[PDB]
Parts: sequence; C-alpha cells; structure tokens
Amino acid sequence: GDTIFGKIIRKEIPAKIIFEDDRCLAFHDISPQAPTHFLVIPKKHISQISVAEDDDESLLGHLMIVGKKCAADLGLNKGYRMVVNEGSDGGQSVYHVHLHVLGGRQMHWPPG
Amino acid sequence: RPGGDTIFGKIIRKEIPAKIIFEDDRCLAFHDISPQAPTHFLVIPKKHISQISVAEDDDESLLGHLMIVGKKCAADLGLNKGYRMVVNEGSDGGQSVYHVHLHVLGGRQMHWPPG
Ligand SMILES: O=c1[nH]c(=O)n([C@@H]2O[C@H](COP(=O)(O)O)[C@@H](O)[C@H]2O)cc1I
Repeated sequence: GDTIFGKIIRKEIPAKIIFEDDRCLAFHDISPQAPTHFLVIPKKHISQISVAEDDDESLLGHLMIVGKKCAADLGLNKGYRMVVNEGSDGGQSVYHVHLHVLGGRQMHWPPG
Repeated sequence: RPGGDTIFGKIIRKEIPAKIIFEDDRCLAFHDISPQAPTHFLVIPKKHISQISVAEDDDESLLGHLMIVGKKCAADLGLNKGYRMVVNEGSDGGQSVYHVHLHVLGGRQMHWPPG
C-alpha cells in the first residue's frame, strides 16, 4: 500500500525477509525489542485491524500460523509473544496491519 | 466434559463464572480477572488448543476469528482510541493458562516494548 510496509512488500526497499508466500511476508523488525523480533504482514493493504472484514478471517489467522512456523524455524522453543497494535492507544506505528513476534528473552507483564 | 478441565474449559461450560462480553459457536470473550489496562478482556476458542505452537493449519480461520471478535468487542466497548492484542506463548511469553487466548487491552496509552 502507501506505507513503508507497502514498499517492503514491493521489494522497493530492503528488509531481512524470513518467509514469503502469495499472501503474506515475514521479516525482521528494523527496531527489534527482543533478541528475535519479526513481523508478519498481509500483502493485502488492510490499514488496521479495526477495519478488517469478516472474509479476512482466514488471512489474519494465516499471519499467526506463519508467525508460529517462523518462530519455530528461528529456534524460539521457549515461547514468544505475538502482538497486534491498533491506533494511537495501541501504539500502532504503521497503518498496514502487522503481527509482531518477539522472543529470545523473558517477556514481561503488563505487555506495555 | 468436552473442552478439558483448564479453568478456561470450565468457563466455556459455565462451570465457573466469568464476565462474558460475547459468545458464538467458535469462541468466547470475557473480562480478565487481573486487568492490566482500564479495559482488558480475553477472546478464547471453544475448541481446546493448548498453545499457538501446536495449532493446526486448519485452525487458521478460528485464530483469525479471535481477532475479528476481539476488534468487534473493542468497538462495542468504546475503545475508539485503539487497543493492543496479545498472545502469550509458552514460558518466555509468560503463558499461565494452556488454553489458547487473545488479550485485548485498551483505555490507556500502551507503551513500547510490549513487555
Ligand atoms: O480464571 C482466570 N481468569 C482470567 O481472566 N485469567 C487471566 O488469564 C491470563 C492468563 O495468563 P496468560 O499469560 O495470558 O496465559 C491472565 O491475564 C489472567 O488474569 C486467568 C484465570 I486462572
């Protein structure tokens, strides 16, 4: 879409890509908050989870299954945290839906 | 007792009381007993899955449904400034109940990093 994540999807700027298929992309976060911190994003430009449609359900779930598989591939056998931010209170940094996966350290509570 | 004997399995079968927000055939949303934000609820599948690391490929629609229900409930609860969704996986995630669930937190500014 019209965000930096759109540019990454279109391969116009670099990112360290972990996995790709026909409908999503996983890549390491440029500002990592844990020893392992990556994103899984849909190629479809959904700007934020609050405007996702019902028929996007399987796609959103796909982001989580891809996140699961990438986490295992990156050796996160002790677990991890998945995060989706919505809007200003959620601290959403880019208006393209993205699933964070963080691990490689103890995650704490509250989650921000 | 379909769904198992974790506290969440029991909540699904109405054996333990909870403050329910939304219910359909696939999931249940209820308020967290130890809220970490002014609004803090959980969305859980009625199907018992212990954690994300063992979810099946065909669980995709269900997992997405948790997020769609999470976002709909957030709107119904007036979280118009946004919110954060969280899944805690395993020990490093700090998981305490091994029945998959999505947290939805809002009503205050959430901070970075997310724990
Ligand atoms: O009866 C319960 N009701 C609850 O709402 N919870 C919450 O479920 C969460 C369990 O921790 P976890 O890290 O998400 O697995 C935590 O936020 C608890 O306060 C835990 C139990 I046990």
